[PDB]
Amino acid sequence: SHVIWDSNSKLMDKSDARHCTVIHSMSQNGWEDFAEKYDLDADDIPSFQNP
Amino acid sequence: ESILSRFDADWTASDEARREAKNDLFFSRVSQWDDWLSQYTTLQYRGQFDVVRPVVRKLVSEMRQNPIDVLYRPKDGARPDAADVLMGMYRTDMRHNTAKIAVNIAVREQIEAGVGAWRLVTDYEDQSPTSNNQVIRREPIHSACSHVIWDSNSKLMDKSDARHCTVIHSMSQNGWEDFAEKYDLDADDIPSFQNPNDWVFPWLTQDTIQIAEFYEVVEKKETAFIYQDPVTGEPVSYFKRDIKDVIDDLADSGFIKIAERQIKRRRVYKSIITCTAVLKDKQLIAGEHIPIVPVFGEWGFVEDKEVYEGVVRLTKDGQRLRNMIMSFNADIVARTPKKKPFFWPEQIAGFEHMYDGNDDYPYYLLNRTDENSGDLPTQPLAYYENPEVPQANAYMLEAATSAVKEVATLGVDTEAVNGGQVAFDTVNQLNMRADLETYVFQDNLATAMRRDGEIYQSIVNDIYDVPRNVTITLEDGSEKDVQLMAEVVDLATGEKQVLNDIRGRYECYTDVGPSFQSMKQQNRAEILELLGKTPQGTPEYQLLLLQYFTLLDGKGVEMMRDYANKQLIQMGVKKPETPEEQQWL
Amino acid sequence: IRGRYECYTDVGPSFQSMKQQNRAEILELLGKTPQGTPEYQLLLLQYFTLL
Amino acid sequence: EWGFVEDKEVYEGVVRLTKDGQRLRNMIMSFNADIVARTPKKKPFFWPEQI
Repeated sequence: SHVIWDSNSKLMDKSDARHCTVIHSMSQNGWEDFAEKYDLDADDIPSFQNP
Repeated sequence: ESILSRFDADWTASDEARREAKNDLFFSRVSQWDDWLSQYTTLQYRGQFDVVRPVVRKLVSEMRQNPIDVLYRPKDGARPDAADVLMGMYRTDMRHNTAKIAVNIAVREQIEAGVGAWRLVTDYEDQSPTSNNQVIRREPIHSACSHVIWDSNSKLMDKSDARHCTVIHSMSQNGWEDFAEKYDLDADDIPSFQNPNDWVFPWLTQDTIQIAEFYEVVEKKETAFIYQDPVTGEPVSYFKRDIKDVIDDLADSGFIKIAERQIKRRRVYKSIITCTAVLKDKQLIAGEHIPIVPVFGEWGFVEDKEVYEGVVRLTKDGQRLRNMIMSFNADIVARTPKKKPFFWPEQIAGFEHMYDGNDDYPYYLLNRTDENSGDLPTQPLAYYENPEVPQANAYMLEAATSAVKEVATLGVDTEAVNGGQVAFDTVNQLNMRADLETYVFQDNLATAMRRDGEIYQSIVNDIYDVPRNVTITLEDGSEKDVQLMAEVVDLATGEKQVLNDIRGRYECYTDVGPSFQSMKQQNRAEILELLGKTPQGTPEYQLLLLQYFTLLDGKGVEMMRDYANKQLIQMGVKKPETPEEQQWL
Repeated sequence: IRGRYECYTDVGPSFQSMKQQNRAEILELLGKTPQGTPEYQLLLLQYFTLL
Repeated sequence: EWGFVEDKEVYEGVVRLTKDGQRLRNMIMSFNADIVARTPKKKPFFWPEQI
């Protein structure tokens, strides 16, 4: 929906930047095993492109 | 207020109360009986209509087309012949099948209402623990209809994470029986929740029967074990990532540990999840692995809304409107005083003798004179009402028939090739892959091929450990070679309950191909249609002998297993998985 | 001792295990057993239906 | 594998013909459903002198 990325898109090998556009979104139940990454302040008070 | 976390995830499931509960409200109403409840000035006779269900029940015949009768994906040098009870899960035969026939009604809740789940006799079954070879098949979950559906993930399941967070089963005053196989405590809390309603509530349900049990929440079994920190071993570390590389070399010859994995774990526990109620006590379920039966349906979503809208998306206004036309035809006879043309009946109301419907020749008196008028006809022939605009409606019906028919179109096929395989029947094999995992996931006690003398397993071998002269069967006689004559007959190394990654067992799982796949069966089914794809010639006289049997074990076929080809063996035979017979050799 | 008995539901196709199923498919005629000399083994014996 | 115009672009669907492709079928819906409420009582009337 909110992710539109213009970079390369052609060669399946991608000799280009070698990084897909990385965007991850879920609901507040994402505690899960996700506490196995980051979890210091656990909220950076960000927001991303919500229309 | 983080002392309760998952509870406001119940109140995150409050997002489906004011939005998606209307959705499943209609999902029950649009596909079953009435639809639109506004209720303003409604017509008299109603309530036998339906004309909803049939369209799906024919299509779901396709659902019935995928038995496939799977076997174990045969191996190369592994011949589990006498390995017997292990992989004989599919020899469960007629042993117990039971509830399977309910899966037909399990085709209804995937469209109509929120999809349910499947019950299991709780873990280890207490009905006749006679040796091994004990199981039962495919028991469903009650209800899961109008009350609550998941907020968890709703993607697809890899999930070494926490999975299948809830079990809630009963509705009745009689509902006390389900948990009776546990300590069955009597009448404590009885909370008030789960209140679907339009807030008018003309009827009465104060009924509840809601229980919430989940045994170990966020049990967080992981590895997360580090040591050998550089200086003094600062506490409160909790190394956060599973990947290990850069630490491959640090201290050169510095130190050694010499200890196995012995895990002493403090447990942080918050609550057994519910607001005011804590009941479940003293017993917890299962273990590392996840036998859990319940499976998934097929629904899409992006934002909070999650809908797979049914096959009933179509007929709507081609139904109610034909119910409304009873106002434009049947209701005029109620509006009109039933067709009373009267031109100069000077006697006003109908008299008893003249009109009962009786047959009267004269119908005597008519006198055409009146007050001062003038002489010219005044004609009633202006007809009052006539039917108006029948044609439009008449054709409206055909147009509606086309519109409602249109959604029947998927993969239209008569016969032969170019079949109709589409999502639904392919994606519920991911629901039916759960079968064989629910069975063969792990077996701790009896995997034993030969009786091992469990955990005492040395058995008889010790004779070959003696220094002095050692022998073997000698001097022939009546007793020469009998099965299980002493050689070793024992297993070295280690076989223990839940050995996990060590191979030899876990290799047996599902196939999921087209209708008939290969035990040997692929080759004979590629004949496709007609006939004549089978090679010919003289050699298949002598090569056609054995392997063309699809009977396997019949009734009287066991006669021919030992004898087989015999007399002139110098051509060679298969000598199949049992080469039991060597004597004069 | 629930569950150990010799007779329970066989539910499946209507074919009968006594010299039918191989030939009991109606619209599929023949051809699944081609020609052979040693098939005497199956020819000279197993074709006898005595019930 | 699709066509292109400039930069990266608005997505061409097969639904671009289906937007108004339904067209005016809906106009036969205009004469029936709720608009009898707009019509005040088709009046069968003549010689009603009841004052």
